[PDB]
Amino acid sequence: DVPLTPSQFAKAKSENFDKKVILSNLNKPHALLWGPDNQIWLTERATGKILRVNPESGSVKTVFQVPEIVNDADGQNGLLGFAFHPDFKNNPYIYISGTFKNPKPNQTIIRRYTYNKSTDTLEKPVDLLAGLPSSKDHQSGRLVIGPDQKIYYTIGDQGRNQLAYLFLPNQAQHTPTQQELNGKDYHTYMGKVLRLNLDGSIPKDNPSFNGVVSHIYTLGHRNPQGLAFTPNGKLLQSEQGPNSDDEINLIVKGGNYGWPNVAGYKDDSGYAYANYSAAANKSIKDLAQNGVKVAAGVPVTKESEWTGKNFVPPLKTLYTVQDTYNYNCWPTVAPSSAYVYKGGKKAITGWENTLLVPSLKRGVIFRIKLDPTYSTTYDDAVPMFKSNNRYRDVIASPDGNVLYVLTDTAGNVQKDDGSVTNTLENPGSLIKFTYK
Amino acid sequence: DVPLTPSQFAKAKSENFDKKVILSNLNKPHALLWGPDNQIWLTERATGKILRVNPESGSVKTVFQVPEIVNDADGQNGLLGFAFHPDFKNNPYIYISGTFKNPKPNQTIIRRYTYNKSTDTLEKPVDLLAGLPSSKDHQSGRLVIGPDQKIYYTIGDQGRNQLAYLFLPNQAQHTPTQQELNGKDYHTYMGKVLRLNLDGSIPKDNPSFNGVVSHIYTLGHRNPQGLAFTPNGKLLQSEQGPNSDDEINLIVKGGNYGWPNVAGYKDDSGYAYANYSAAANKSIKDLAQNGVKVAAGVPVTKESEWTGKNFVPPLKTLYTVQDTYNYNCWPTVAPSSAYVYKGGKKAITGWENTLLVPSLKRGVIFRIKLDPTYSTTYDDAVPMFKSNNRYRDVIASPDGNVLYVLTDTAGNVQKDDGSVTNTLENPGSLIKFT
Ligand SMILES: [Ca+2]
Ligand SMILES: [Ca+2]
Ligand SMILES: [Ca+2]
Ligand SMILES: [Ca+2]
Ligand SMILES: [Ca+2]
Ligand SMILES: [Ca+2]
Ligand SMILES: [Pt+2]
Ligand SMILES: [Pt+2]
Repeated sequence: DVPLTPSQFAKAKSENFDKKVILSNLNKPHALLWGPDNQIWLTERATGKILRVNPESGSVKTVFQVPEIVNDADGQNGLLGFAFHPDFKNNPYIYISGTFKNPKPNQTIIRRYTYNKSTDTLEKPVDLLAGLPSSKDHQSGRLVIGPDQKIYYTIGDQGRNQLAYLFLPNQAQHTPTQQELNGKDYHTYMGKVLRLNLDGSIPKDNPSFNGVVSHIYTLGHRNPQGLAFTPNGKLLQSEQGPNSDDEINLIVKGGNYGWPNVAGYKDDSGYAYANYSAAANKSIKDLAQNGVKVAAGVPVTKESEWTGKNFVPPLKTLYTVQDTYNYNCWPTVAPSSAYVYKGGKKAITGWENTLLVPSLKRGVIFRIKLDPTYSTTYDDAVPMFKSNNRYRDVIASPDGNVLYVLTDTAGNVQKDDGSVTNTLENPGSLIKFTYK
Repeated sequence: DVPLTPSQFAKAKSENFDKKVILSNLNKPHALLWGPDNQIWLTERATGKILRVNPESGSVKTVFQVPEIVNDADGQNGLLGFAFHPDFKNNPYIYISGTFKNPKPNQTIIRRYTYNKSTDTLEKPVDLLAGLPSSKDHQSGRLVIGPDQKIYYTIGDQGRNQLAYLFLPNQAQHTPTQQELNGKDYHTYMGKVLRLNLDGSIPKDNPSFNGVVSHIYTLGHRNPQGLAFTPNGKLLQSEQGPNSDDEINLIVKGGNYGWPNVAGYKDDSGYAYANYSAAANKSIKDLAQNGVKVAAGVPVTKESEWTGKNFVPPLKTLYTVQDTYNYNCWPTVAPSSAYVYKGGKKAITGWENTLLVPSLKRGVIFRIKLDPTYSTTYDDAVPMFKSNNRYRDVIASPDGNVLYVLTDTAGNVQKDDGSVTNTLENPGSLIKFT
């Protein structure tokens, strides 16, 4: 899709909803879920706290604090994955992922907790999958349980080939050899959607990649922070692209989502793959022109030159630009989540078969319509709730007339006029929007 | 997708198959089908003939010649749609579409015939839907019967807003009012995929457009000459774009495929909608730079400026280029059909879940892989069988190791070196690749 202008973003104020800020100054609130108990449950990435919030009173209780979560003030690590077992009434399990120290500096661990209704706390931790890659960037860590009773987990490309990890070789395209799998060496588990058995084991029906079946379900992802099943069992996803080409994807078993060889469509438009890990020396600078213009000494591959297998293009890019685009703000929105709106007895008019995708950099929540079979998007990503806030997550109440959203505590956002501000209107908040 | 180069096309000689010409004296052979009798049945667009060829021996018989088919030597009109009833043994019907004079100068008629096995001919013609638009351009006319036992018919945009019909307002986005529909006025049936009951009536569960349920199933199409169901009931489609953006589409009930406001993706890239029907000066020229560069006096709308409803982007474009592209060849392939490769006991290795798309301009058959659920394409459109031929249609034998292709009688095609030739290697032929 083509980028909206500052003016188009500015006017998306959603005067059809009442806004009520339930909480503010949470410490990097990250994921929120409608709890089995009909309360809002939300995580603090930095602290590892699992908070339960009564939306009417805003009364908060720290249900549990995941011990030894490791978080860097300047990083995106910490407590990430958060889900309840689908049949919680009979399987009182909470699944999380987080950054922890790796004795063998960190690792990511997917762990199950048992919720004790009696003592209102979490206990009996079980590590389902450990030794996963960890870094300060592009951790992703969206964890959901599919209709197939499997854990689907997004694990970002760790920031390789940008900024602090510029010269490290991106592994989004790499997959484990059997020997690595045997040694539980999960270094290739970067830029992937993993599909695991509930016990953490490899599903025998996982796709095969380069002759090996591993936890990998799809590969070629950059920073997939959004993952949501549709009512008909499809898996939708949102992912942050580089200077361009944030994506809405349909996750298909064994698909290759192209990163880093391809950003968005395979169109050679506005992006090229500049591999700094293969650059002539580490003193070379990243011009930050999305590979369209690069400093001498870094090998560049057009998207069309990639010898790819099972490349799956995005359903929608936010956004795609041409090579002439001036990167020197970028034509992206930094989607932070992806939520399948299920409607309900007070379903919002026209919102059938929509995907809600919060934007960090634009301070909007996009509404993306799909056909009733969730096979295609219809039209464009429609901005809502414009404000000087970094929207981090969104859910709806079971009745469907109320949206609960999280905002970041700190960071930059585009103001109505297009300029950047780091003055966020509702820092680290839990906000409810009620359809009028 | 990004255009392949002439050398990339030139090398696509599919050397792993043996080519054999089965028939070489066809006149504008258009559609071919693997028939219920395990014979190949094929149409001749201008003559209206329906031929049946023994796939093994190559013997052929003219089963029928559809009377009064109208065709212009400079046009794409004539005998178009061709399909068998899916349960032919018990329902010996053949459905066609064709250009006929309109006594109310032409119309398109979707017509059923009954096959008589004993005299081996067609009889008892029944007009299922008449008064459909007709013109010399962008007729499309692929007719298939879906798993739902409904006829699906592609009817092109009639060439409006280009060449001889430059100044006629494209109706791809337009839909009938209930009055028009009640009066059997199908002028808006241009640039659509229609879905009709077997008797020609409107399916009660057809989608609604602008508040009306008509035979329209999808709208916003230019020249959709490819239509094929997948084994799991999805409807794949190919469509010719203008100077760019030929498409592979997944046809979804009630979808709007954007033409003419949007070519390919809604990307404002390499195309813009220059509406000549809205140019107050009818002497205005079409610079033919795909709307990117236009003469003064024609309103141009960017793809992103269109107020579209239910816009469905293509699965794949052949091809998409940037605004800097120089249209003075074009980044298209002119897909002439779309065939779902079903494999079989001698299936071609690696061709699972592929869609075969013959190219007129490039003289190749593209193979487009999809995932096993036919939800997404995998990788790119891979060219095969490069030749100086305009490939018109393609099917495979039941076992999967033989491909049967029709080639145009005449026209232009790109040679291995990128230059154009109107010297076709196999004019109006039925060829097989084993
Ligand atoms: Ca980005
Ligand atoms: Ca991608
Ligand atoms: Ca791209
Ligand atoms: Ca064309
Ligand atoms: Ca289209
Ligand atoms: Ca376009
Ligand atoms: Pt809205
Ligand atoms: Pt080949």
